[PDB]
Amino acid sequence: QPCYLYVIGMVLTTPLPDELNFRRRKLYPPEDTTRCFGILTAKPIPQIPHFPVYTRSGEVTISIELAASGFMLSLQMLELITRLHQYIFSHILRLEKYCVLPLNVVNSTLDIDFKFMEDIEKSEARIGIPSTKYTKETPFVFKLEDYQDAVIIPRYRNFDQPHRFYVADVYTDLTPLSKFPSPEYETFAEYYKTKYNLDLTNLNQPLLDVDHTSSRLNLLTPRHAEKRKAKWESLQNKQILVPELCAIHPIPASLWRKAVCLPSILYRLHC
RNA sequence: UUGCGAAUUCGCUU
RNA sequence: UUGCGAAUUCGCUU
Repeated sequence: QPCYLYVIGMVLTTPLPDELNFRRRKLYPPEDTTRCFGILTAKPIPQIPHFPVYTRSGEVTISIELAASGFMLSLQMLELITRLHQYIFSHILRLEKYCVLPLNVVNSTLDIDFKFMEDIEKSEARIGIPSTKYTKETPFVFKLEDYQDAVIIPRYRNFDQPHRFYVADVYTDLTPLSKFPSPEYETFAEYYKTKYNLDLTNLNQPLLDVDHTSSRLNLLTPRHAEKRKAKWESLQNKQILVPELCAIHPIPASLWRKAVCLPSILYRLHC
């Protein structure tokens, strides 16, 4: 059966304006990273007009364009594409339900990203918290570049259902020896040692700012006892995390952002 | 424009 | 050997 390959093109046509940026976030135009999502089908998709999704960075125009058609794909790659499609909806978006898949340029030409897919399948941070053994002779090593476009997960808690945070900022002027925001602890180091019996091998690493990854499923409209949830969500966002204590997720942050738009788009397309 | 957990008071059936 | 709904007080993050 011949295939049709469609790109879910994405542009931030209207950036979030000041009076709407209450949380004072950075703006993230999806068109600043080449990797993105597309749709694979056994039957073509009728020409649908441009429609908006409303994101934290503002108004993103969605566009479904045909990449290729009438081609064949090996059963092997189809099994790969399908496994990925399932991965994004159950493990990445945590939902319950032809094929959605990542695309990326080859060197202007956009194509199915099989390498990136095999990477995800090979990651030991694809599903849960991985086991990493830092000692004095093999201390945690900080690579600033690995934290430029990342989603992270605390290795030390929430084993059942791990949290995922966007790295919002890297604070080069802080260390695990920096003063703790709460008085009962002098330092982050002491805090993680006192509370979680955690020891650090690297006392010179910058600390990380974080932003929660969760969002509502429907973004077709702008976001413009519940008090207890607001206080909690606020402290969640104000958390400062130690890089050594977190695992980096194989899905980069700029693609994680595009992925949370997907239910809004599939739902729109099929209605 | 996003949480689970524990108490407590109360509405809803014939 | 089986419920949903509304208030309220509180614990859990850094």
